[PDB]
Amino acid sequence: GSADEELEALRRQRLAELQAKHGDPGDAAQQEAKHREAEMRNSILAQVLDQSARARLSNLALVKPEKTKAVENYLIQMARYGQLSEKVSEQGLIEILKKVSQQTEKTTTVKFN
Repeated sequence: GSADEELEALRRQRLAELQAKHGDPGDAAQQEAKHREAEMRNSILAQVLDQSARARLSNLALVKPEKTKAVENYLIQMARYGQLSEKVSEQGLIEILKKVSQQTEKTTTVKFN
C-alpha cells in the first residue's frame, strides 16, 4: 500500500526540497502574508459557518458591519474551541448575534482577533 504515493514522493521530494523562492522577501510575499492572515480566518469561518450562514453574515455586514466584526471574531473563538462538528446554521448565527447585539462576548480571557 501507498507504493504509488511513496514512489511519487521521490519525484515530489526533488520539487519540494528545492524550495522555489522568488528571490525577494517582499512585495508578493507581503500580499501573500496578508492573504494567509485572511485565509486562516476565512477557512475556519467557511467550515464552521455553512453557506447559508455566510450569506446571512454578508447581509449582516451590509446592514451594520459593527456587529459583524463582533460575531466574526466570536466564531473565530468558537472555532478555536474545535467544537464544530456540525455547521453553525443561520439560526445559530442569529442566536449568537442576539447575545452580541450590544456587547456580550468580552470574556475575562485574552482572546485573539
